[PDB]
Amino acid sequence: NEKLAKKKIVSIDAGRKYFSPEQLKEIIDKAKHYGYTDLHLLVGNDGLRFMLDDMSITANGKTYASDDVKRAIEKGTNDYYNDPNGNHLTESQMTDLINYAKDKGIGLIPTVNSPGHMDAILNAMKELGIQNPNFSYFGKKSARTVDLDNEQAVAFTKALIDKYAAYFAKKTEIFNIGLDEYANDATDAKGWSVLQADKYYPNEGYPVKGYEKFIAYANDLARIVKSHGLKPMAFNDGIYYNSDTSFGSFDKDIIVSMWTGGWGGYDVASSKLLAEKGHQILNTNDAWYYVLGRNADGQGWYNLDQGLNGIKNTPITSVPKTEGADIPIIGGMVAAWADTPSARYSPSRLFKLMRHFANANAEYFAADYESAEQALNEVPKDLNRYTAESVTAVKEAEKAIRSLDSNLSRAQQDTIDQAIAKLQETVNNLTLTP
Amino acid sequence: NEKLAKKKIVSIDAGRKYFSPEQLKEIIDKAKHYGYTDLHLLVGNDGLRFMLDDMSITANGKTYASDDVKRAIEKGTNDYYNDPNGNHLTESQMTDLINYAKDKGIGLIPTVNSPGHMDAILNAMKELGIQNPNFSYFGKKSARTVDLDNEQAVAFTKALIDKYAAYFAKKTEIFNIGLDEYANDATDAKGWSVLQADKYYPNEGYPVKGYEKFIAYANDLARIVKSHGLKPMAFNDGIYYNSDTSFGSFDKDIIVSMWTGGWGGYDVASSKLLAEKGHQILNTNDAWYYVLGRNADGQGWYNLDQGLNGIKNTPITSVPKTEGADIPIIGGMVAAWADTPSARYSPSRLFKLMRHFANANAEYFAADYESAEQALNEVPKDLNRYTAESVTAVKEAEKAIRSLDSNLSRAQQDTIDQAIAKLQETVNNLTLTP
Ligand SMILES: C[C@H]1N[C@@H]2[C@@H](O)[C@H](O)[C@@H](CO)O[C@@H]2S1
Ligand SMILES: C[C@H]1N[C@@H]2[C@@H](O)[C@H](O)[C@@H](CO)O[C@@H]2S1
Ligand SMILES: [Mg+2]
Ligand SMILES: [Mg+2]
Ligand SMILES: [Mg+2]
Ligand SMILES: [Mg+2]
Ligand SMILES: [Mg+2]
Ligand SMILES: [Mg+2]
Repeated sequence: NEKLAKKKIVSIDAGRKYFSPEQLKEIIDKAKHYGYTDLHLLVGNDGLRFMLDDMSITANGKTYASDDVKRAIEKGTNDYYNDPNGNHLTESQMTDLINYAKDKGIGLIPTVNSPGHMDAILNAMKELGIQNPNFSYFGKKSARTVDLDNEQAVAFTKALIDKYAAYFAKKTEIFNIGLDEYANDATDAKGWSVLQADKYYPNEGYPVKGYEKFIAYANDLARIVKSHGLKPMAFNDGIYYNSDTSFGSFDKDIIVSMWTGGWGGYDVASSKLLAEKGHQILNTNDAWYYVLGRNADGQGWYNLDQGLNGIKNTPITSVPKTEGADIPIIGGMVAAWADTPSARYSPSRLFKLMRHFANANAEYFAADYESAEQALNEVPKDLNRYTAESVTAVKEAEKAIRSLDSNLSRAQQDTIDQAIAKLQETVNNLTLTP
Repeated sequence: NEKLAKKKIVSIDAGRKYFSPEQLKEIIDKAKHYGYTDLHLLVGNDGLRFMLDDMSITANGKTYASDDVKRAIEKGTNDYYNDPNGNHLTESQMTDLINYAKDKGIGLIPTVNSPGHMDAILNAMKELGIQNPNFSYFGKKSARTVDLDNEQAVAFTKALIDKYAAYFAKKTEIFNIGLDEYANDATDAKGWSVLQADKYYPNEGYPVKGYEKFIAYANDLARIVKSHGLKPMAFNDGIYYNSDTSFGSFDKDIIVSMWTGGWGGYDVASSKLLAEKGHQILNTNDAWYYVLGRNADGQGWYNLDQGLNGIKNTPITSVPKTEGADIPIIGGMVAAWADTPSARYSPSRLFKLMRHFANANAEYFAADYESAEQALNEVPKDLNRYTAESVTAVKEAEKAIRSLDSNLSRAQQDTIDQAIAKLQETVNNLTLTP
């Protein structure tokens, strides 16, 4: 019961790269087939590729008109990557997609990323006429990150998240506000250290109250998300960066998507510390990542062979940076990313990744009852014309399928498959009365 | 088309007095029958008689626990009026009620009143330990009205409205924040004048920035309601009281429920001014009111005979205080109130009020197709055994009912009724083949 109760999630970066409703439905179908519970769909992640019917934003003592906001966002996304396959999902398409998934027992968790990975929102704010929304670091301007000192940019971003959270309310359960990799371009992947620096190295030009403002921003977004009955989620790397609790406290209702244990000079809080601070954790281990188009060994970081190795060697229970502690999880999430969004999306490769993750952690993933359900639909309804002996065999075989535990794991698939094979054999053995 | 497109609403004061799900369903059934579009259900109006499953409130740097909030509210409501029939509707009952109404094409519009008519919320705040939440006027303490200078009381109230608005989001369209009759007890029905007084009569002890704070409070509640995709509505009397626009501006997205033209020394803005300021208006004329238990002439203000006279003499298009202007309306609302909540609720009297309002404005109210639908269900399906002539008559008569305009008004009911009578006659005249 405890293993199957976990969430098993596939993540798709539909922020950087367009995915059609048709493609996303296929992913949902495989998710259901392999025993997953949720699709985690990034729609704001560098690009912004989801448009509400009403995009009007009220911030800064005014309202930015819906059609201007839409034009600004479409243009801003194209400035990031003008995808020949499409620009954005519409509200009708998203509503239908979420419905389609819900009918299959699959949840959807959106991401609209900020204050990093928000290239298109920054572009859009500039198109609307908001001044200098981007963060800069000693004359290097970030293309991806808002400046938390810019009240008008921050107000516009919060109102945009409020608008999206209102749409997702009641049809979803978790909203991922992101928070990963602050100003990774402008600071050469040292953004958290930069935000914390002035406290410890004053009078050197580091951003004043940088990290303090970041905590308040994270907490303000968590408040917005909670106000719509949704659980806020965020990536781990900026949450108590350098294990430093002295700047303030993150909202404990933020679920942590634990994706990285950090690296040389990128010293993240342990999952131990985060659990201790009262955060639930979704294991989003980068061991399992696939960046689209990096399709074999040698083709770069998070190539498909690397991801498949990570899946084979790092079980769903193995969370980044535990400090040897036993870290409880709400589930595991395998992620496909579109860092090079002009890469060809290969459904077979994504499905291979998804299948391997399910197979490697088979006790966690739901079994497939689809074919048992269909076999039951295909049984002849009326058996009177057949011999009593042969009829009994079919009725007992149907009864046996219907009696199967409805909570079997993928590890126990053969129990279901044997029961189907038995029914089919009895049906084949029906003998007409002489 | 324009008349039938209007909202036709019955209002029920289930704040002061308990109404069961069963009773409210009967009211919905009559509403549908008479051609109404909506039930306007006050649930916070002196008493507070609707409890969410999670009532935890975060305000004032803390959280008031759900069970403590529930206990505080139940007790606070009982302190206002301990109704032997019941205390509150639960979340499950409300969800079911709204569903029941939606299946009948009837919307539900809740009211949770503040900053007046909030006796039970004030009591509840005191039970939780919030200090001095009530407004006072020269040593007379209001039992019904929060003090807008009390930041902790105001913060708790706003968070309570946010919690209710979140529940009603997506299953309703309008949320009535009330705003009527500020401190009517403590000021002898002069509360708006008291809030405005200090601006014009300084150094006399009147509440400093009273009305300015009221505008900001109204606007803050409207912002909260809009954030959940709902349209905020409020009663007219405190909106530009004394036609004074100099204190600030009310949110134009507040629909005005225009209920009173005012009276001696109670000088409200005209509906002309409110329409000019950009507010849509729901005609809630007090001409049509019935206070439960005031059942005949001589039994007090808003007695049933008075209400029935008001219905006969004041059409749905006649809005209070027009200044002779032509005032557009979104619809009309007939209201039953429970000022003396120990009064016996008489469904027949409420239905008489509802019926008279529909009959007096018959071109506005939808016709009843229920009996036509049932007559069609009762037609014999198989007619082969009957003579060709008699069969043709039935088929033509069925076709005629099915061809009726689906947007007839109550004024045109006889067209539907004649078509039913014709079908029934043809069915009676079916003649078996010899
Ligand atoms: C939390 C996420 N942040 C980064 C994401 O933007 C990249 O696409 C991914 C693959 O390069 O790596 C990390 S995971
Ligand atoms: C807006 C509403 N405020 C008052 C309401 O509290 C009373 O029950 C009703 C009947 O006495 O009269 C007015 S209507
Ligand atoms: Mg809309
Ligand atoms: Mg650019
Ligand atoms: Mg909401
Ligand atoms: Mg709940
Ligand atoms: Mg009392
Ligand atoms: Mg809000």
